[PDB]
Amino acid sequence: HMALRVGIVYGTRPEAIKLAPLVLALDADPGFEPVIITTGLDEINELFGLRPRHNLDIMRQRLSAMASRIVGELGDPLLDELVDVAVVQGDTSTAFAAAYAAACERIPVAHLEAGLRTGDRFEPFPEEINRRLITQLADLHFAPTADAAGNLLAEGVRSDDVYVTGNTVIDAMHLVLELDAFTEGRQTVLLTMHRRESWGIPMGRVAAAVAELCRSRPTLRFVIPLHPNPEVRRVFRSHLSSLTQVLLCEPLRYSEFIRLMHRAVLVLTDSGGVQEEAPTLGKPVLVLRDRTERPEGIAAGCARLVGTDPALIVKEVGRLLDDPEAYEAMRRCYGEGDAAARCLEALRERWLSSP
Amino acid sequence: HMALRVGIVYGTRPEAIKLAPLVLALDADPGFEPVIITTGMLDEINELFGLRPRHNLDIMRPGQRLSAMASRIVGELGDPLLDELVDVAVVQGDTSTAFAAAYAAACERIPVAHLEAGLRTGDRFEPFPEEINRRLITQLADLHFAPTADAAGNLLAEGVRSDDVYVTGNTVIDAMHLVLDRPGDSANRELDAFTEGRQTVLLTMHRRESWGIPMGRVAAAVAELCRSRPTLRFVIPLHPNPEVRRVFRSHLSSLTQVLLCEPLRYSEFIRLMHRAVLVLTDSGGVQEEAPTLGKPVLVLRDRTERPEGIAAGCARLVGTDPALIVKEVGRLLDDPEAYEAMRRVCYGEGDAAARCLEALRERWLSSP
Amino acid sequence: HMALRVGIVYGTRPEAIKLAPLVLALDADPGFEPVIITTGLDEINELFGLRPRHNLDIMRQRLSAMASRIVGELGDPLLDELVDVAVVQGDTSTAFAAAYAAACERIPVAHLEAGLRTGDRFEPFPEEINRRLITQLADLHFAPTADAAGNLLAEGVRSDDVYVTGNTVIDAMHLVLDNRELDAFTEGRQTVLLTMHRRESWGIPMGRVAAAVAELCRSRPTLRFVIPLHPNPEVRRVFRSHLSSLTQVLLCEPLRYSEFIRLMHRAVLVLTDSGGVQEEAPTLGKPVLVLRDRTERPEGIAAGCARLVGTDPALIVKEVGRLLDDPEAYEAMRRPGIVCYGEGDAAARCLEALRERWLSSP
Amino acid sequence: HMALRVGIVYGTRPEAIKLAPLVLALDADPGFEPVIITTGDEINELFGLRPRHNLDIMRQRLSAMASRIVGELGDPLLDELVDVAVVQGDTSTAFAAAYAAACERIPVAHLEAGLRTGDRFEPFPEEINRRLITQLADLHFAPTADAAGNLLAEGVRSDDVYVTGNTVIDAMHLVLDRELDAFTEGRQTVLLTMHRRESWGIPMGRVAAAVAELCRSRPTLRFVIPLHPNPEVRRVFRSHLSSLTQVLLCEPLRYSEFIRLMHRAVLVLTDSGGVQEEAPTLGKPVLVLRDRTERPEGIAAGCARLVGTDPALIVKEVGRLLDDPEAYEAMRRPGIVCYGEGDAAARCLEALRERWLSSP
Ligand SMILES: O=c1ccn([C@@H]2O[C@H](COP(=O)(O)OP(=O)(O)O)[C@@H](O)[C@H]2O)c(=O)[nH]1
Ligand SMILES: O=c1ccn([C@@H]2O[C@H](COP(=O)(O)OP(=O)(O)O)[C@@H](O)[C@H]2O)c(=O)[nH]1
Ligand SMILES: O=c1ccn([C@@H]2O[C@H](COP(=O)(O)OP(=O)(O)O)[C@@H](O)[C@H]2O)c(=O)[nH]1
Ligand SMILES: O=c1ccn([C@@H]2O[C@H](COP(=O)(O)OP(=O)(O)O)[C@@H](O)[C@H]2O)c(=O)[nH]1
Ligand code: NA
Ligand code: NA
Ligand code: NA
Ligand code: NA
Repeated sequence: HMALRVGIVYGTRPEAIKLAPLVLALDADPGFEPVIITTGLDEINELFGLRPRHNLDIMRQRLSAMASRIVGELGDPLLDELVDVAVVQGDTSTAFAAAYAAACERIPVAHLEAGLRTGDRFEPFPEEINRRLITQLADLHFAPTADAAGNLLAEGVRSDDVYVTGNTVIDAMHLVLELDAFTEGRQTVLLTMHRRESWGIPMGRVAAAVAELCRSRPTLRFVIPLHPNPEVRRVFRSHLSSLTQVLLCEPLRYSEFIRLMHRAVLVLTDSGGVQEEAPTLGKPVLVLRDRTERPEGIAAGCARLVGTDPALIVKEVGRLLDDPEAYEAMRRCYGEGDAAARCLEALRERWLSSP
Repeated sequence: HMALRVGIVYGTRPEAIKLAPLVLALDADPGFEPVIITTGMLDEINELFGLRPRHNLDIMRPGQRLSAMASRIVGELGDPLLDELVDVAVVQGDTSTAFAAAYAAACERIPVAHLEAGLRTGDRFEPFPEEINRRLITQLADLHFAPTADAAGNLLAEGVRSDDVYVTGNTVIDAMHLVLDRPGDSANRELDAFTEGRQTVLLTMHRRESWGIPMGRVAAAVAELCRSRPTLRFVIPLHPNPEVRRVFRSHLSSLTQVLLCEPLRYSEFIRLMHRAVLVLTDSGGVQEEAPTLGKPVLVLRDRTERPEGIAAGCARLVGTDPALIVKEVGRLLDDPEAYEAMRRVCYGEGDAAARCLEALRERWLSSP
Repeated sequence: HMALRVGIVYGTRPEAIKLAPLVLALDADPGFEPVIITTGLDEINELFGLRPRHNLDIMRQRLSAMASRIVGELGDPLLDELVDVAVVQGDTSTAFAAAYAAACERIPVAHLEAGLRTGDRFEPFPEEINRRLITQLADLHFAPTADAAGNLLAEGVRSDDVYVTGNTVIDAMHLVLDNRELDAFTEGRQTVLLTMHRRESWGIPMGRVAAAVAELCRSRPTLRFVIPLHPNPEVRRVFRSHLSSLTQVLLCEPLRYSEFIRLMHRAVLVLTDSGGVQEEAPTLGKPVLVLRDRTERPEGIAAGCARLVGTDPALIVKEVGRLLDDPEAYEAMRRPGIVCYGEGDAAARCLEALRERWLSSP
Repeated sequence: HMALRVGIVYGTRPEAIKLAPLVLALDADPGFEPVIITTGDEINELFGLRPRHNLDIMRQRLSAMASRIVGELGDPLLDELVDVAVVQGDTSTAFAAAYAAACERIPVAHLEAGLRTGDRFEPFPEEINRRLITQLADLHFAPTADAAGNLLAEGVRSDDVYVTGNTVIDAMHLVLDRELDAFTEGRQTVLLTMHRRESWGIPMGRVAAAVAELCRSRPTLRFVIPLHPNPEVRRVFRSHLSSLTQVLLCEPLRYSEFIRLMHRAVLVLTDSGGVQEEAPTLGKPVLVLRDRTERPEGIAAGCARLVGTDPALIVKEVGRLLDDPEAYEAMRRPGIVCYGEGDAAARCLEALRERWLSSP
């Protein structure tokens, strides 16, 4: 019996984690077959049982060269694997270039995690322009919130093409629910920082803030899983590697990482995923950015913008550690953890029905 | 002294004609320098308007996949844009060049302006890829030169800030005016001989979705009208594709009432449109040009991105139904009341190049 | 003003000579534009004013590699030049591969010099199979004789697709009838013209023909031979090694078409395995002895203009002697009233066929 | 008679200007033949430089560029029968070309040798390039005694170091032999050039802000700003200053036009290495738009002052020089010569002749 062959295209850990619940749902349901094509991970592929049919070796590079290669070369594997529908996730240059490649072969596109907007043009670049381009290419939009759905309507998308499914990152969290020795019976702050526009001086300022807090509060601990880039590792290592209050880590497997987030007293991050995951475990989030495409957590008081100002990070972390009223004010946004299923029903409704 | 270096990227006759007025204005004004980069019939238009390309990427050929073409423009346009020290890039219309070039410009953080912005059919991926290209260019462009208020509205509906939209009108009107004051370059011996003191219908048809059977139906309609009306003449400049030429040639080449032509130089073509009693076309350009010369237009399509001419009664949808084409052409030839009902500016005054310049100056040649 | 863009594809001197009249006619008539694409000549291009738009550098080689490249690469130039119709000539692997390439792009094909058959399968190879393949690909067939038209009908071609136009090689002859040393050598002597090039005759059989020229030369001191040599070092060596000492023989480089037709006009008779020369020589009333065991030109055989002689030296000697001694046998091989292969207006008749087929509506 | 075939390798305007005097001297003297190989036309035409080969390598990752020059420059050096190669300055070309020459056992001379900031990999890769070229070169043409000292400190034998001065002074003299005049005529004109990559974005914005404040405060003051050919540099200046008719933003100027303008300027703001050498030689005070320089000679002699990208300090420092004629004359003090007399090409030739056209 005919399965809808659903192309799944990603290049990065974040995309893979958010797409994994949808791949698993597509694999479980007999009406669909997931066909994974990567542009890049093996740790996450193993954890969720993702088996790529093809790996283009494109990402290492100028944005134009990367986009050129994906547009040029993704058509063939999509045609060879007899893909009926392609799903791309998020704001990546892969999601955009893959969606354009799909459109060139008249393969309909669905967009997982659609409608997030900062409101500031080409800020960040190229993520903000990618979302707006994918938005025009996609036939179907899986919005994580009503706010996100509104942003799509404002860019001319028909209401019938938008499903508020919530975020699959919540599904993924639920599927995974020396580090213990280090955290056991201590107040532990979890920090991740990776955004390219923060590399160098601004990361130094955040590392300085962690240092000031550490000396001021001998019982305080930090765990910092480092983004796999030698420039990011060097700024943190050169600022914090001597302080035994800080445990610098290699990237953690998603299970180990979500477990650690569960034990943390609060979370400092510029991650989009962590901004969605941490509030769901009732951990206050201080966002190491000047803007966010996740204003829901800001408005609800789950999360506060803090940027890369060391004085403000120190103040804000202290406030939450000392004053339990301010702490509880940031605990009670992004879906129930059944988003994969709601995506499937949207796909079934759109491409597995007749009038 | 520092000039705003304005990149001008096109691949096709239609783009070149619409961009020519803007290139000329940029060349005349000392504050700007036009830098033409082509991705490509064109040398004729380049010569007529004095366009001198700085670079010609040899990317577009007849039998190429859309993905391969887009891939090459995205891959290769960056370097010439950087080497020529381009500050701002202008793309025109709905072409896959305009989209791929705009994306390439954006990758190098070169701001983009879109000439002829906001035209919409309202039907998704219809036609493909023109409708999706417009929507993609719309998100890439910092500045939008809309030809009408209707077009400006369509941009607002896709989330564009009002301050980024100028209603400049269509540069195709500028271009028309620049070739109507040029009778020597417009003189065509055999065309004049064929039309002089005869009722002449002008027909152009080129849209890919109409190739084969539908063009055959339109050629059948021209045949029926010709035999029924011995004094009636048709001039049909053929799109340079052998499959388009074969359908018209095989249906009409024996009728001496029909003159099948090679593509005509823009001057010769506008002159002919001026002498025509009415126009049958699926062309976007001709739908803008013909009403401006007070020629009724029958549009050989099921939809248009140009509803202004429909609403004003300048133009009527006719599709590729031979019965309806015959009826509609007859109506206009016999009944002078129906004819005058399709004549009276829908698409601007012919000063759009200048209005574009003032938008560029305002946006990228001013400081707080 | 709409011109039918007519692709002209060739790789060799023989194709170029036969296509030149058609190119000239297409250039003269305003309804058509010739678009030449070569797979290779400069001498012939200059003589007839042929100006190639593209030169693919394909022919120098295994048949499969050559065909593969033409099939692979000729489509693009045909599309770029906006060709409406492609013309190929004769039995060459270029004519076949080009016709297939044209057909892949849905470009209709016309075949110049269509329907010649030996009647023996894959003999010669690949010429005989090329003709039969081109025959199925072509929409339009310019047959040079009624016999050739019949052969096309027998392979299932519709009568309406066959025009008996005659051979353009006769047009080409007339266009060059409008050399110091050659005249000096022939002046007041009985001169035999010999050309031999067929690959299946290389080595021993050419040696036998060169032996026959030697025997005839020693036996008949007043007899002269002019032998323009095919441009291949193996062909040049067999003739040079057998005849370079005999001052009765003038071995030549390939001659410009004008010089060659002039020489054929002065010759008393012609020995050849050439298809072109078998068409040209009878038209100048020169008896032809064909250095082959078969011909695709049986019209000259039937009319007595030409006789099969093969590569048997005894028979060549006998047959050349017969014609030189006995003026009754000589006149029996001249029919200067009758034309086997057309009147020299074939280019025009091809144009009217193209106009009728692709520049009219029902 | 045998000419020493001297390879001349460059990829950029700055290298070409500094190498031009040496090429001309090599062309004039019959004992030498210059063989130009570029890795990159106005400058070539102006000085009559005729490249024998143009590798099309520079447009890109540093590793890919270096890899290509190391890989491919050997052949043209061998084909042109080069005996000795000269590289100039701190460019990745000068380094990769010098390494390529060394692989073919072609001796290397370094034009403009020994300039040091003293701060490691700052800037990158210029500072490491100088130290690598320094170990590859057999012969070092130092522009000052300070520079010669830096070479001795990195283990170079004293006999391999000639203090020749800077060829940029020669080049200036070779070009001192309409709208710009109209704009400057009878006005106090500041010349500003700024191009260093580490200053792109915010810091350039701060410098453009300083030009704006000075302009509004001093209606008679004029600025001419020839813009580095990069669209990000052009945008920051255009977006800050294009409305102020006291500022004339320019395209890159031909070397002659540029030196003429510098001659008419009252003072010079720059992060350029070349301009820091040229402007003092025309007695124009220089405010250096950087936090460090490889040219401390002008700092020490008072010809030039570090100013960085702080708008308050640029405003103060430009004002000081415009108002107080004592501070102005303190930055022209005739007597000390920081970067040579303009005869450096000749002194280079005598070093080449001495080293590779003599026998014991
Ligand atoms: O050591 C780590 C750090 C992060 N994450 C996961 O990585 C995702 C997002 O990290 P990223 O670097 O992608 O930031 P983003 O691109 O989402 O802004 C989230 O799902 C995290 O739970 C992880 O598994 N291990
Ligand atoms: O023989 C012709 C036919 C049309 N045009 C012009 O071509 C443009 C329209 O181009 P086309 O119809 O090929 O494309 P479209 O405009 O439909 O996108 C208009 O300005 C016409 O006046 C021309 O110059 N010569
Ligand atoms: O030295 C020569 C020999 C032949 N031909 C001409 O070449 C053509 C035939 O060439 P070939 O015999 O190689 O080809 P074939 O006719 O056997 O296919 C005929 O038109 C001859 O008139 C020529 O111009 N010069
Ligand atoms: O518009 C200009 C700007 C600079 N220069 C010259 O360029 C050289 C310095 O260029 P740049 O500042 O880019 O290089 P740097 O010296 O910092 O390497 C000097 O000799 C200047 O005279 C020029 O001719 N025109
Ligand atoms: Na399944
Ligand atoms: Na101008
Ligand atoms: Na002609
Ligand atoms: Na010399």
